Amino acid sequence: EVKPNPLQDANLCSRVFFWWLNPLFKIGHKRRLEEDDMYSVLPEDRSQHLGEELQGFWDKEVLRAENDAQKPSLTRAIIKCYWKSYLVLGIFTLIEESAKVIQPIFLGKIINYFENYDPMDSVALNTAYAYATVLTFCTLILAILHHLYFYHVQCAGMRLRVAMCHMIYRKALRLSNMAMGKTTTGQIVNLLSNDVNKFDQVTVFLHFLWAGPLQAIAVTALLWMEIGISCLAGMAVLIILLPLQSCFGKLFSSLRSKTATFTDARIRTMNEVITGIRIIKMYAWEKSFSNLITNLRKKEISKILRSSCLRGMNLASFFSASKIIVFVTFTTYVLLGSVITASRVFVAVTLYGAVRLTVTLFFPSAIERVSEAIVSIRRIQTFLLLDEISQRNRQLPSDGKKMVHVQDFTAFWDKASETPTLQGLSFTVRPGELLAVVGPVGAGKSSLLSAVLGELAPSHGLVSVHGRIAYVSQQPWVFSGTLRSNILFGKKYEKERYEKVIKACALKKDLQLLEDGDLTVIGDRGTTLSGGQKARVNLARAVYQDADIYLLDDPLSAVDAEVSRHLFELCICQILHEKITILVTHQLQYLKAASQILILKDGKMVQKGTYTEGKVGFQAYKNYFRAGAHWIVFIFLILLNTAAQVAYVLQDWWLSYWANKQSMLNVTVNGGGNVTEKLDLNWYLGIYSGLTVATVLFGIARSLLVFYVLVNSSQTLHNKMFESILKAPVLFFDRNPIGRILNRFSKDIGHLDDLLPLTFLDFIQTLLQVVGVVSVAVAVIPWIAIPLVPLGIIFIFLRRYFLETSRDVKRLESTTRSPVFSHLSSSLQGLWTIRAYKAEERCQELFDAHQDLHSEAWFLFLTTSRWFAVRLDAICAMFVIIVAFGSLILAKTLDAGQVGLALSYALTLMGMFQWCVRQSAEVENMMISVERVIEYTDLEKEAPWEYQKRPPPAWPHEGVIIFDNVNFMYSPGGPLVLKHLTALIKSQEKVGIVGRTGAGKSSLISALFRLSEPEGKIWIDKILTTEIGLHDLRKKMSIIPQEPVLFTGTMRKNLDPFNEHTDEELWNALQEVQLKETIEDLPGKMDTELAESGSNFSVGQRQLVCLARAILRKNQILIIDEATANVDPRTDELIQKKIREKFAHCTVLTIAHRLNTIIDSDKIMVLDSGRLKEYDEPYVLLQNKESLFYKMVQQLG
Ligand SMILES: C[C@@H]1CC[C@@]2(OC1)O[C@H]1C[C@H]3[C@@H]4CC=C5C[C@@H](OCCC(CO)CO)CC[C@]5(C)[C@H]4CC[C@]3(C)[C@H]1[C@@H]2C
Ligand SMILES: C[C@@H]1CC[C@@]2(OC1)O[C@H]1C[C@H]3[C@@H]4CC=C5C[C@@H](OCCC(CO)CO)CC[C@]5(C)[C@H]4CC[C@]3(C)[C@H]1[C@@H]2C
Ligand SMILES: C[C@@H]1CC[C@@]2(OC1)O[C@H]1C[C@H]3[C@@H]4CC=C5C[C@@H](OCCC(CO)CO)CC[C@]5(C)[C@H]4CC[C@]3(C)[C@H]1[C@@H]2C
Ligand SMILES: C[C@@H]1CC[C@@]2(OC1)O[C@H]1C[C@H]3[C@@H]4CC=C5C[C@@H](OCCC(CO)CO)CC[C@]5(C)[C@H]4CC[C@]3(C)[C@H]1[C@@H]2C
Ligand SMILES: C[C@@H]1CC[C@@]2(OC1)O[C@H]1C[C@H]3[C@@H]4CC=C5C[C@@H](OCCC(CO)CO)CC[C@]5(C)[C@H]4CC[C@]3(C)[C@H]1[C@@H]2C
Ligand SMILES: C[C@@H]1CC[C@@]2(OC1)O[C@H]1C[C@H]3[C@@H]4CC=C5C[C@@H](OCCC(CO)CO)CC[C@]5(C)[C@H]4CC[C@]3(C)[C@H]1[C@@H]2C
Ligand SMILES: C[C@@H]1CC[C@@]2(OC1)O[C@H]1C[C@H]3[C@@H]4CC=C5C[C@@H](OCCC(CO)CO)CC[C@]5(C)[C@H]4CC[C@]3(C)[C@H]1[C@@H]2C
Ligand SMILES: C[C@@H]1CC[C@@]2(OC1)O[C@H]1C[C@H]3[C@@H]4CC=C5C[C@@H](OCCC(CO)CO)CC[C@]5(C)[C@H]4CC[C@]3(C)[C@H]1[C@@H]2C
Ligand SMILES: Nc1ncnc2c1ncn2[C@@H]1O[C@H](COP(=O)(O)OP(=O)(O)NP(=O)(O)O)[C@@H](O)[C@H]1O
Ligand SMILES: CCCCCCCCCCCCCCCC(=O)O
Ligand SMILES: [Mg+2]
Repeated sequence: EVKPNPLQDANLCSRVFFWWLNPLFKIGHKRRLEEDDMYSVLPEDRSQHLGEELQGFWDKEVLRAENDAQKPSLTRAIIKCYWKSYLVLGIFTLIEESAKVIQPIFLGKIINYFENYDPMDSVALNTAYAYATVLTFCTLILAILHHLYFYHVQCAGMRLRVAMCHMIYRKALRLSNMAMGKTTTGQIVNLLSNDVNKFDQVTVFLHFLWAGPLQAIAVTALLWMEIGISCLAGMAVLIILLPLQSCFGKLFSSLRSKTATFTDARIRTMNEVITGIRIIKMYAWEKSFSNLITNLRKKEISKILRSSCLRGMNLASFFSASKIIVFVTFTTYVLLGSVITASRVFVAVTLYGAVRLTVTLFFPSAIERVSEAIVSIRRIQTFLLLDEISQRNRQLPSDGKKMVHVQDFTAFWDKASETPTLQGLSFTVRPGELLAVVGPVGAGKSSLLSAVLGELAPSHGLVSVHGRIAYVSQQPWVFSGTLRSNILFGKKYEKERYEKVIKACALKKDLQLLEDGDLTVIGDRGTTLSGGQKARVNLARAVYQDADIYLLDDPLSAVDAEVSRHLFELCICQILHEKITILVTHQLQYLKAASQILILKDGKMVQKGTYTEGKVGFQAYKNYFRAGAHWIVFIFLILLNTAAQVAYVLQDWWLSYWANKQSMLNVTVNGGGNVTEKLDLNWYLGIYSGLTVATVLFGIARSLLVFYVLVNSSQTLHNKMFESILKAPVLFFDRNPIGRILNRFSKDIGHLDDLLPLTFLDFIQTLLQVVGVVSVAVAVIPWIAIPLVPLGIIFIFLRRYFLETSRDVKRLESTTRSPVFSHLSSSLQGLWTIRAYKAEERCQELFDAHQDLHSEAWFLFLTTSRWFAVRLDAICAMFVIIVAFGSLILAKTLDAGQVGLALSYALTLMGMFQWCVRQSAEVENMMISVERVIEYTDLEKEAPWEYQKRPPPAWPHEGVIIFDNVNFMYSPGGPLVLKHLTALIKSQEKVGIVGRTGAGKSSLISALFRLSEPEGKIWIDKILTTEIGLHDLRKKMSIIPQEPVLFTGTMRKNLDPFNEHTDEELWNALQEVQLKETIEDLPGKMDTELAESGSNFSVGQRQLVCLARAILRKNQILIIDEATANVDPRTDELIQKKIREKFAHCTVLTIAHRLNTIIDSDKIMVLDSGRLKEYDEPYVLLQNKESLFYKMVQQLG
């Protein structure tokens, strides 16, 4: 019933033109696409079939290698599998290359006809028409057959990829444990993600490995047959283009490295900025972080400027290579005494363009892709050859075999380690007896769990595992999918047993709270689940399996204790009355009701024992370029672009003019050929050389200027955004995840620094080239303007009618790439249960289904891309037809030069248009980074850091803070946390504030700190908080928070980032915190490097450095926010003593809920309804004659 692939019933014509894809677009144009408008993968392309056939090939290869005692080669298997299906595409590649080379010959023939133009000779006209028809027939063959063949090549690559992914998943299912000892799940996921991806690219260019050279050779021959030895010179510089380009890349690569580290450091520091944004804000350390990040950004910007200059030079050289080659070869041609003509020059130009495109783009990319594919295949081969677990012997006919006995088996997980890790495995569990092994984390519990051939193949001893085994992992796991699949695990829909097990597990309430029930799919990354639910579903799966050996492992620990007891009573006593029920227990009641007890000692046990014993508008472009540079520079840049394109075209135009003038000179010299007037080679050669030099210079200048202005725009935008976010209020950080901001600062800026300038420059270059070709065609033949207007218009519509669909399918592809990997990870996470249930084929089928869906997405993406390419290339071919045939129509008003030039540029148009449209789409969809960047640059700010009031230095003279009608309001439009606060705090008063749990306390401290908006009256030392700049209040305000976060870098910055305190004071402070000896032994000393967030430093040391910073602040009044809430008692008491004596002169405010912190405080503010009607002291009510103090006194002492 699933919609079959329409390609199955499509004829040859529809397949060539991708006509059958039309309905999908008609759907896509109307509504957003989904996975139900999909197309099923062809039956021969399903993951299972490719996996099976490649497994057969690989096994045959391995057997052959073992026969002759050789190392098996994965590449040999791949070749032996796919050479038959690839040689046909190679043959077609030969055909396409032959057509591409042969087209310029007919171009020369038609130009020759134009050269010998006799209007009366109709036979010449007919021959010219035939040559034009052959030329356009070859052009059409290229135009459409190339796209069909490209789709088939990409499909072959996708087939290789899907087969390799199936291979990897199957091996991972059979993969061993010394693999986990050596490799990690991350490595396997990386193999499945990146290493296999290369196979989807190499096959694109693989045939060029033989097509590239051969074609070039043929081209060379052709060129000789037209211009002789001169051609060699041109080829020479083309060959010179190969190593130097590579050389550039090497330097580029080096520069890339020197950027990345800086960038990494940059982002790392900024992570510490975003993660501890509140800490930085209340510490007034924004300036130091800003300076550090600015230095890092400046170094990175210098490096990327160098890299972009090199890249622009390379791009301009690639763009001007054709002009360089043509100029060199025809200069050598001219000084060799030969005379130029339009036919020969334009034949040489076209051949040189084609062979240069091939050699400089397809061949190097082909070589690089082949090398990458070889590397990935080597890695996959190493993974496959990795040893797997010995195949567990198939369960022999259980002739009353439900008895397990291990006779003092001794083996270790790491047999290399001769230490007796696991030994004395001597036990016997009979049918119906449950061995509730007990012991406090006695090393060896996993072995008892792994007693059913986990990793304990009997080296010396006996193992009698017989029957079906149900196993529960230490961490219960569920794969992505519906619950029904987990419960069944391939068993039949036994509805009676299903309802019995679902009611036995007491999952009815879970289903009721669940929005859909047993049909519910696993939530996003398993978020909508809990450990208790996972344990319950694992138990339900095991009980529904109805195996013989029920091997459990702490299933009832995860679920609540009482519910665990209900499940034990309902299941173990009744359901598991007659089962093999070995279970490791941590609760006494479980082994109290056990049938067999076992006290386990490390290694050998002591004894058995008994229990008793998104479309970006023009505004984005305008803002981006305005941030770029002044509009005068923009005008200069567009003028430079126009000049570069004009010179590029006028070089060939001057060649044509030379040819035409020489033709007229030859006509004149034919009558009376005795003077033999020679055209002045000095004048023409000098003009030609000047034109090509101007082309090179303008191309280089334009590339460099575009790169410079775009990188400057990126730098300015980054600086503006950083300044904006550093001035953003905390509410913005609360309303946005840290990961989101880090992603915006990392990926978008990386785009704007690496890809956006390159892509924009390439798009501008190729668009200018296309406009140049169109303008040449129009200028040579004005009438071509008449049919050009509809054509382009059609294109525009086509673009829309494609883009509105393409994005959708692109999205689909992404949304189907993620699940596959996850399944593998899940298959790796719960692999133990998979081997326990002998259900490897089920997970294999699940993986095949997932990856078949992904193959549907890939097939749709490939097909829609090819459809758009076919239509637009048909537009190009129609344009070429128009140019050539209109030229033949108006042959009475044209010369050789202009027709040659126009036809050559029309021939060039195709690939240029392809690249221009693709680059335009890339730029458009990739400017969303710029749009988000701009949105970030225009977020709401707060009060300026520095005001103009400038309160006098040492402003907290007495620290008399007065509150008057403080109605704090947290978030605009949100709830009002605090109202009418009139606290009257005097100088040198230790107030142990308390109330409203922790939310009200946090609101109060934020309001006091001006961190939020303090709606109320605050006289901090008789000065309003409003009339003080933010930073000015921030500095002289000491606070020790609950979280002592540390920043990577040097110690000295951590104690003093602004570096205004002499080292002796730092040593005195370190002595006060009793850490002088701790830093003295550190090799880095004051310049000590710190691990990620001070990992090596302990939490006690973190609070120590925090209170050392507080000491260095020397602020008269201090805030303490739950310093010793969950810290070790030794650190608790040392910190308490530090506050007691080292802060005996400061008006501290202890904002914490801890009893010890508040008892010492002389004053505690009592608030009821915000109005203190009873003007008294707490001491008259501290003797439990109130409500709250009664609670603390009774409960907590
Ligand atoms: C990539 C490089 C581009 C430049 C270059 O190498 C390859 O291109 C080659 C062409 C060679 C010349 C070809 C023919 C003649 C024959 C004779 O003069 C004509 C006599 C006349 C009688 O009727 C014809 O037979 C004298 C020698 C001369 C001029 C050659 C000299 C070397 C030249 C210039 C070579 C030069 C170094
Ligand atoms: C990538 C590389 C860039 C450099 C380069 O190759 C390709 O560019 C080529 C240009 C060649 C010269 C062109 C013309 C002639 C004249 C000829 O005789 C003329 C005599 C007299 C009456 O005929 C003239 O009025 C002798 C040979 C000479 C000087 C060539 C030498 C090789 C040169 C320098 C080649 C050089 C190695
Ligand atoms: C900043 C921008 C730089 C480019 C540009 O704008 C400004 O500068 C302009 C100069 C123009 C050229 C001036 C002279 C001629 C010669 C003539 O050829 C007749 C041959 C024969 C016929 O009988 C004579 O007897 C016509 C063509 C050509 C090359 C012009 C082409 C267009 C050009 C390149 C314009 C171009 C748009
Ligand atoms: C943008 C770039 C700069 C301009 C340019 O390239 C593009 O545009 C081209 C226009 C060309 C000229 C057009 C017409 C004539 C015909 C005839 O006029 C003899 C007059 C003389 C004797 O009677 C009077 O004393 C001789 C040739 C001449 C002047 C051309 C020369 C080359 C020129 C200047 C080219 C020049 C390099
Ligand atoms: C942007 C870059 C600036 C430098 C540059 O590239 C572009 O600018 C180009 C201009 C070229 C000259 C143009 C005209 C002539 C006159 C000719 O003789 C005339 C004789 C008689 C007419 O028949 C006089 O009435 C001899 C050659 C010469 C001087 C050219 C030499 C090369 C030059 C200098 C080129 C140079 C490499
Ligand atoms: C945005 C882009 C800026 C650059 C650019 O595109 C747009 O601006 C265009 C101006 C074009 C020239 C205009 C006129 C002519 C004369 C004509 O020759 C005789 C014609 C007729 C006489 O009877 C029939 O033969 C053909 C050649 C030439 C020089 C054009 C060359 C291409 C040029 C340089 C184009 C160039 C690529
Ligand atoms: C980017 C844009 C692409 C299009 C375009 O701009 C740039 O490219 C320019 C080239 C121009 C042509 C150059 C030479 C001539 C020869 C002249 O000879 C008159 C002889 C006699 C009989 O008419 C007079 O009575 C007639 C006019 C013509 C064909 C021009 C037409 C306009 C054209 C097509 C321009 C057009 C607007
Ligand atoms: C070279 C090839 C020629 C044929 C073709 O590919 C390229 O050209 C494409 C253009 C597409 C149409 C664009 C817009 C509309 C919108 C809406 O109707 C609006 C009607 C209204 C417009 O002014 C008044 O008429 C319904 C869909 C429709 C007609 C598209 C249908 C598919 C078409 C015909 C495509 C077709 C396969
Ligand atoms: N992968 C392994 N590599 C080496 N030794 C292993 C491995 N797995 C198990 N062992 C051996 O078995 C012990 C496993 O520790 P153990 O405390 O039994 O884990 P557990 O069964 O997960 N216990 P718990 O999670 O506390 O209920 C090790 O200390 C080794 O003696
Ligand atoms: C002359 C060749 C131009 C090719 C470069 C692409 C030009 C695109 C012109 C249309 C701009 C976008 C119009 C709306 C469609 C969209 O949202 O992409
Ligand atoms: Mg254990």
